Amino acid sequence: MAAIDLAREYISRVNGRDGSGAAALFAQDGEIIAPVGRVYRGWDAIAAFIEAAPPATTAQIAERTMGTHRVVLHGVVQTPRFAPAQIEWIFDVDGDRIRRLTINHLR
Amino acid sequence: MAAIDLAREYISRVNGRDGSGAAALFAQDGEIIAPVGRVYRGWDAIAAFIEAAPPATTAQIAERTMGTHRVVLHGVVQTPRFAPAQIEWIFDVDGDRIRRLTINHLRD
Amino acid sequence: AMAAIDLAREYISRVNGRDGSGAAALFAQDGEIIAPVGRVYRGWDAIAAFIEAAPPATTAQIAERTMGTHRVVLHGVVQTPRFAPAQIEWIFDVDGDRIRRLTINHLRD
Amino acid sequence: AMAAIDLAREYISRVNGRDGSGAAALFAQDGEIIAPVGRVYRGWDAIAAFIEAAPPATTAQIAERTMGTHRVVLHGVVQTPRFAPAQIEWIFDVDGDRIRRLTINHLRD
Ligand SMILES: [Cl-]
Ligand SMILES: [Cl-]
Ligand SMILES: [Cl-]
Ligand SMILES: [Cl-]
Repeated sequence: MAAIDLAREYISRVNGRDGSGAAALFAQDGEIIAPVGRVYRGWDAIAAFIEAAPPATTAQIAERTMGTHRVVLHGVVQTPRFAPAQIEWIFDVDGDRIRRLTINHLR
Repeated sequence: MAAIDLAREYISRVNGRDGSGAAALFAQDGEIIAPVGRVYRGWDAIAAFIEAAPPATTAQIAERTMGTHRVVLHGVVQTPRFAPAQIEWIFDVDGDRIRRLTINHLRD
Repeated sequence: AMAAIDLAREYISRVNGRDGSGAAALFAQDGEIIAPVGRVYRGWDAIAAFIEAAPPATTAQIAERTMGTHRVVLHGVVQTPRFAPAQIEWIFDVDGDRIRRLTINHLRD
Repeated sequence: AMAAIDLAREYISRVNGRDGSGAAALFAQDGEIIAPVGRVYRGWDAIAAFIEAAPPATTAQIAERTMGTHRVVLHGVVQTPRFAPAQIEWIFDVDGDRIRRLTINHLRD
């Protein structure tokens, strides 16, 4: 699974509200930064983030950066409480797993 | 405006993404202390801190302490994508204005 | 015309000098700092305010982890008069000889 | 048996003595040090870790600004090798003969 394939499968997992399935894409010492300043390190914390964050339905996913080791996706997240939000997912990949995902809310 | 009213109006104005209006609740040398050890002193600096916030709603407010000069609110900040955050706002109030607001993130 | 590594090193030098304006001048007009917790300071005045809000601190033991034409990662130690040393990562995205975005991640102690 | 002001004075004395275990033993088991705001040391192990990692720098002219049965505010000047003298504020929340929370603020000129 290439970096772009991991990024796409992560988005698929989150759309299914499948925290454990998303966590299995990360290295054991992988982490989600969401947002900057709030870090979820390791499989348990990553699955807990997905489970605690609102139920996500993504749309209009665009691949902004794509390489063997880094992928940037931009997309729109629809949620029960807010206007559609432009979200940026920055994936750092090594060894066929995600080492770090940083999630920015674009203004 | 009593301290509890200033605290409630601050939450209302941040929910409106109104940096200028939130800042006018503070004394001219009032300050916000926020992560990590950042001190925003004065109306311009407080408005900048407020305007840097993610789009969010701040609700489920519990009034933990209330007095003439100190108010503590607990609440939940929700955002489109991130997990709900438990927040504590500690308002030090003197003479109809906020002198210091300390913002503590609480355990999830 | 400063290269990305030059902008990154100068940013650190300006922050050690408490110099919010000089640090802001390293950014594009619509450049930004993303800092805890999800705070985005966009534009020169906001960046200046963020920098001025820092406590007296010195930023040293810089290791240049990544350097290229358009992206720089620095790791460093921030020391203060009373608080514990903090391990910090600065990620600079650079375009057209200015910083488009600086992301500031706290690392494990 | 120790009053709130006694807890605060003993905390400063144990930190000045570089005794992180002894300072932690003044706190509730789920007590915390916030130092600075946004950086939280929860529980005795983390509190000992803060004390051991923070500068040994010493509080000299400690002033007792606020005291009561459940809250104490101390102000003092800490002098460190590489900074100007720094005005520091220690805010102790006390319940049941133990420190529930200590917040450490670096006061700005
Ligand atoms: Cl996500
Ligand atoms: Cl706020
Ligand atoms: Cl910085
Ligand atoms: Cl201390």
